[PDB]
Amino acid sequence: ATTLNLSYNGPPDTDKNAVHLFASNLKRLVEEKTDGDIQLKLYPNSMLGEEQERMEQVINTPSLNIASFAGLSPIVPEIYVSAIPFLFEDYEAAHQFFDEGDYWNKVEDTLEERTGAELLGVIEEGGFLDFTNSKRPISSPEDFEGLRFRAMDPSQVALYEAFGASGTPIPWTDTYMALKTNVADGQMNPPMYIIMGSLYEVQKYLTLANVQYSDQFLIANGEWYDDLSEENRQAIEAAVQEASELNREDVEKRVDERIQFLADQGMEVIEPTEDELAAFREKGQPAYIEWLTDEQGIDRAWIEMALEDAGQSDLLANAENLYFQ
Amino acid sequence: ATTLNLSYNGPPDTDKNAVHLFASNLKRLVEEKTDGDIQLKLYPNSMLGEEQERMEQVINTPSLNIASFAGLSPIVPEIYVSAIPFLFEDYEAAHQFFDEGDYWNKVEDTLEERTGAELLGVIEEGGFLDFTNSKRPISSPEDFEGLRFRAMDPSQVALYEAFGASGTPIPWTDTYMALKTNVADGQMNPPMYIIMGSLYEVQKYLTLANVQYSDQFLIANGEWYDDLSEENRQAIEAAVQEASELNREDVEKRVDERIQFLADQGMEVIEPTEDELAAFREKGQPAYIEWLTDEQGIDRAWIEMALEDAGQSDLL
Amino acid sequence: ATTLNLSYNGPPDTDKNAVHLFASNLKRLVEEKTDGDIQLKLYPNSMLGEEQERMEQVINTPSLNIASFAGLSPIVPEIYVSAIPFLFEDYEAAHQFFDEGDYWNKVEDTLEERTGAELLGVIEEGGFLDFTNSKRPISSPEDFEGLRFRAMDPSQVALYEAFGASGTPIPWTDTYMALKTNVADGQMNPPMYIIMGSLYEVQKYLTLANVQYSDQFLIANGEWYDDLSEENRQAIEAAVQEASELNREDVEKRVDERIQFLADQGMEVIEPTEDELAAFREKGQPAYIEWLTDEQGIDRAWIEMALEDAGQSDLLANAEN
Amino acid sequence: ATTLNLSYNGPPDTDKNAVHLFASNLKRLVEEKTDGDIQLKLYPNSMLGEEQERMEQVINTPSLNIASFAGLSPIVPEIYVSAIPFLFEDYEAAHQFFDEGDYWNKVEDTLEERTGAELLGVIEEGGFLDFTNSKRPISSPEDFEGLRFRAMDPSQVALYEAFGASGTPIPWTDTYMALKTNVADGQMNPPMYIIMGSLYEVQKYLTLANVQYSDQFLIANGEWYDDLSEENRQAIEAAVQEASELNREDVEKRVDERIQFLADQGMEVIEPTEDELAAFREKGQPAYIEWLTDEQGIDRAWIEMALEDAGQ
Ligand SMILES: [Cl-]
Ligand SMILES: [Cl-]
Ligand SMILES: [Cl-]
Ligand SMILES: [Cl-]
Repeated sequence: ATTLNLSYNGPPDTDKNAVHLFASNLKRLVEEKTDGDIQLKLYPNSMLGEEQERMEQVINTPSLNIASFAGLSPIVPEIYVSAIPFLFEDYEAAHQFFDEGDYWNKVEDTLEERTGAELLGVIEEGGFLDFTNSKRPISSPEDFEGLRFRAMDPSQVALYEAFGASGTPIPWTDTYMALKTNVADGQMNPPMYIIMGSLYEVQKYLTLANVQYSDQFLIANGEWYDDLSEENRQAIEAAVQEASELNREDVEKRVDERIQFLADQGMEVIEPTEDELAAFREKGQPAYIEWLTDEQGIDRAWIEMALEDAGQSDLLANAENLYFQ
Repeated sequence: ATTLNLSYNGPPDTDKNAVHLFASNLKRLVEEKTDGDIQLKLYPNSMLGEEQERMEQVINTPSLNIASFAGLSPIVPEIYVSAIPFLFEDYEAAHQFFDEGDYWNKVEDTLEERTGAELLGVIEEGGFLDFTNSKRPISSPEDFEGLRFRAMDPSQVALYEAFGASGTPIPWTDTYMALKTNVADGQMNPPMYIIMGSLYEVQKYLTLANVQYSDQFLIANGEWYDDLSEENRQAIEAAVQEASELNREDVEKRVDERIQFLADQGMEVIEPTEDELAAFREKGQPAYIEWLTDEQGIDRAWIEMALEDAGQSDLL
Repeated sequence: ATTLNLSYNGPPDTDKNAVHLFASNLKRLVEEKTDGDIQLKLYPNSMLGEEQERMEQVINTPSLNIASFAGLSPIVPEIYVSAIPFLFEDYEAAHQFFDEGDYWNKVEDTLEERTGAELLGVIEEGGFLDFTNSKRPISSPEDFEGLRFRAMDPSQVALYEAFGASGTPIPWTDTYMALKTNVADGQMNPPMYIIMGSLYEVQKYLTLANVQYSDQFLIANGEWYDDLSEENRQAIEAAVQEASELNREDVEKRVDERIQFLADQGMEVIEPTEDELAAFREKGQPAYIEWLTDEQGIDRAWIEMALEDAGQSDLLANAEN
Repeated sequence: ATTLNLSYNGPPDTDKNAVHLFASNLKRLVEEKTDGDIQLKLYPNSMLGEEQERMEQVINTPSLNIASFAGLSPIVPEIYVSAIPFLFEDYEAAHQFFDEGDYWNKVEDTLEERTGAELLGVIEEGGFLDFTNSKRPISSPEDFEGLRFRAMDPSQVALYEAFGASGTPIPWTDTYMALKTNVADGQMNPPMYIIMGSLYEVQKYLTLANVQYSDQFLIANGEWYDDLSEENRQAIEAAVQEASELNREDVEKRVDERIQFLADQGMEVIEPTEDELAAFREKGQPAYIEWLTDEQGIDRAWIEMALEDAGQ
C-alpha cells in the first residue's frame, strides 16, 4: 500500500473544524474504495507549514494538501473570479458552478499545466463569509471607513479598500494574535472559522453580510495521481465527490447553530437590511470586477464563463456600463 | 462591426465539400445571432496556406481556421488518442465523446495553454474512414504488405505500419498528384474527400473499413475570442453547435450515396466481412495503442481518460 | 513622453532606505538617458500593495516593481537556488553571478515565459544577512533550538529548521509588530532593514552571520518593455546598470556604520567564531540543498548551473552523498 | 548502463552524410567521456519516423533526436528568426550567433519551457543553402516567377512567395520523388543534401545563393538530461561541443569539392555576383521580416535581439 500525507488547517476536532471533518471522511472513503491500497495520514493544524510551503510540498512530493486562497492565488490568480462578491445566490448555485461549470474545469487544467498538481475538489467548509471587528458595529460599507482589516489574500484587500478601509495579508495561524494585539481591527470568514480560531475572544461585532462562498481546495501531487491505476484513480474521484457532498450537507445544516453560538459567547450580531446589503453589493461588486480586469489582467472569457456558470451572465457588462460616461 | 477571415480546405461547393457546408452555415448563423456585429469572410481551398501555416495564422492574427489532424497534431499530439481504430461503434458514440468527454475538454484547454488559440468545435465532415489504392484490392490487413500509403499525419503512418505498409506525410493539396505519379499507392479518407479530390481518377480499389471517425477542428484566435462580450461569445457558441449539428445530419444521410458515386466512377468496392473487420481491429487496434503509449509516449492517464469517455476502458 | 510607476518597500528617505536610493537614481538616470521620453513616478512604502499584489500589478499593467523573495518565490521558486547559505564569499562573487551567470539568465527567461514580466536587474540593498532575536545571544547553530523566527519566505523557514528553530512567514509591513508582540522571537535581514523597520526597538541580540546576499529584484511589465524602441530599451538597460552600481557602492560603504548605529541603539553584537561559522555552513548547506531537490522539486540541472557560476560545483554531490 | 536511441536523417555513410559524421562522433565521444554510463544506438535514415513523429518521441521518452526546421518549427516558431535571408556574412558570424547569442539562448530556454526537451547543440551539416530546380536557371529573383518549390517548412514557403514562386511542404524522405515526378520543380538545401538525396538526378540547375545557414538541432529528452550528475552533464556537453566542432571543420572544408561534384554530374552552376546577391536580398529580406512580425507573431524585441547578435 501507499501512504500519503494529507495536510490541512485547524485542529483535529470534527465539531470545531469542518476541514477536519472532510479530511477524516476522505481518509475513510479513500481507504475503503481502494481496498486499502491508498492510505492517508492526517497532518492538521497546518503543522507541516503555512500556505505557500504546503503548496510547494504538494506540487513536488507524493502527498495531498487542502489549500486556501492564500496558497492557490499566487499560482492561479484566475481563482479570484470565483470570489466576485454576491456571485452565488444560494448554495445550489455554487455547487453547480464548481461541479459542472466550464470556468472551474479550466481552473483545474490551468493549475495542472502550471505545476502538474491536480485540483481534485472544492471543499465547502463554512457558510457564506461574514465580517468581524473590534472597533464598532458594521451594518453598511460606510462603517468600514478608517479600519484596518486582516486579509487572507489580495482579493480581500481590494474589497476592504472598496469600502474605505485598508487591508493587510496575515497568515491564518497569526490572525488571532493580530486581532488580539490590534495589528488589525477585523477580518472576514464564515462562522466556522470565527469559532475555530476563537476569534470571538478578540472581536465583538459580527456582520452577517454573506458576501462570498466559503471554500478550500483539495490538491494532489500530479506525478502520484497520474501513476495511479485507472481503478484507483476512479476510486479517489468517487471518494472526493462523496466526502465533498458530506461536507456540504453538514456545513449547511450547522450555519445558523454556529451563528447563534457566536451570539451566545457575547458577540453582537448585526443582520444588514435589504438596503445595506444592496450597498455592500454596489460598493463591492463592480469595483471588484474592475480590479479583476485591470490590476489582475483577467480576460473577459474567464469572467464570462464564471458568470454563465453562476447564473449572472450580465454582471461584467453591467459593471462596465455603471462606470461608462 | 468586425469581419474575420475563416480559412479551410476544399472548393466552395456545398454539395461536394462538407467543410464548406459547415463554414457557410457558420457564417450565416454568426452574422444572424450577433445582428451583424461579427461577420465572417470565407477563404476556401486552403488558399491562405497549408495546414501548418494556417495554424500559425490563426494563432497570431484575429481570424478563424478549420484545421485537420495535420495542422493540430504537431501542437497537441494528444489528439491521436481520439483516432484509436474502431474506438467508436457508431456516430452517436463519437458525438458523446467530443460533446461531453473529459478527455476532449482537456485537449481544448491544452491547445489554449500552448498557443492561446481556442478550439471551438469538432466538425463532422465525412463518414468513417476508408482505404483507397491503385495496386490491388484490400480485404484484410495482409493485403497492405509492401504498399506505400500517403498519410495525413503520423497516426496514419502508425496504422499503415501495423498492417505492413509504409506511410509518409503528404499535404492534402498534393495528394491527387502524389497518387497520380505513384509517389504513393494509396491513402485513407471518408468517401467525401475521395470524391472531393477526384481521387477515383487515380485510385481503383476502395475498402469500406470504416476504421476511424472523420473530423476537422474549428479554431479561433485567442486574443480576439477571449475579449468578446458575453453576448457575442454566446452567439458564436450557439452558432457553432447548430452548424455542427447540421453537418452531422447532412454527412450521415449521404455516406451511402457517396459510395455509390465512387462505384459509378469505376471504383471496385470491397465491403469486408465480419471476420475481416475483426482482423483489421485485432491487428490495428492494439498496435495503435502501443504506438500511443510506448512509442509516442503519451501518458497513460490521457489514454485512460479517453477510453473511459468512450466506454472502452477494456482496451487498456 | 510616458510615465511609469515604480513601486517598492520602505520610506522615501535615501539615508534610511537603500531601495529608495536605487529608485531615485534610476528615476534620474532613466529621464536623462531617454531625453525625457520615459519618466518614473516613485511609489514607496509598499503603498500600492504588499508583495503578492505588486507582482500581480507589474505582470498585468505597464509599470515597474521592486520585489522581494516573498513576491517572486511563489512564481519562480528556482530563485531559491541563489540563496544557498554562504554561496557567495564576497560581494563581487554575487555581482558577476547575477550580472552574467547562466543560472540567472535562465531565471530571467523563466519569469518571462511564465508571466511575460522582465527581470531587469538584481538590486543590492543591504550587506549580507544577519540574525536578530529578543530571547538570547546566538553564536552557534545550537542556539537556534526552540526559537521561533519570522520568515520572509519558505527558504528562510528551511534554514531555521536546519538549525532547530521554527519559522512563520510574516509580511515585511507587519514584521515589527510580530516581534513586539512575541509572535516571533527573531528574524533575518541585513543591517539596512533592521534599521529601516526600527527592529532594534524590539530585538536585543544581533548575530553577524553574513549568511546570505541581500537583494531585491527590479521587474518590468513585459508588454511595456517589449514595445520600447531599441533606443529606449538600451537607455533603460544603461540606467539600470548605472543605478545598480551606485547602490552597490553605497551599500557596501555603509554596512559598518549601520552596525555601529545598531550597537548604539543597545543591540548586543556577536561575531560567531570561525568554528561556529563553519558549523552554520556545514549544517545549513546540505539541509538547504536537500530542501531544494526534495521539497521544492528543483532538478539537478538548475542547481548545477548555479554552483558552477558560483565556483562551488561540488556542493550538490556532497549534499547527496 | 543507459542505452539511448539517437535518430537522424540520411544513410549511415560518413562521406555522404554530415549528420552521420556528427552522430557517429557523438556516440564515440559520449561513451568515452561518460566511461560507458551512457551508450547510444544509432537510427539513421529517419528509421524511427519522419520529423514530426521523432519530435514527439524525444519529448516523451528518454532518447536523442537530430531535428530539422520541419520538426522544430511547429513547437518553437521563434527559430524562424535565425533563417532571415542573408542574416550571416560568413560561418564565423553564424557560429558566434548560435554559440554566444542572447536570442538563441532564449530559443533554447523556450523549447525547454514548452516541452521539457533540451536543445543541446546546433549541428552544422552543410554549407549555406542553395537553390535547385528542373525548369530554368535562376540568376535573378524574377526567375522564380511561376515555379513551384518543395518547402521544408513554412519559412521556405514565405521566401519562395517573396520571389514569386509557390511552395508546398514535403518531407525530406519524399523530396527526391516529388522532384522526379514534378510534384515540385525545385527545392533549397546545401550541396551536402543535394548530393545525399541524389537530387542532381532530378534537378538540372544550381544557384549558389548561400542564402541561409544550414543546421539541424540536437535535442535530448528533458527528464533524462536534467537529472544527470555534474560529471555526466559536463561529459555530454563536452562531447556535443567537440562533435559540433568536428562537423564545422569538415563541412566547411568540403563545400567547394561538393559543388564541383554536382557540376561533374551535369548540374549547371550559377555563382551569383555581389550585385546579383543584392537583388535577391532586396526581394527576399524585407518580405521575410514582415512575415515574421505579422503572420508569425514574433515581436520586434525577438527580431532586434537576433539582428544585434548577428551584427546587423
Ligand atoms: Cl459556518
Ligand atoms: Cl462521407
Ligand atoms: Cl546593510
Ligand atoms: Cl555542403
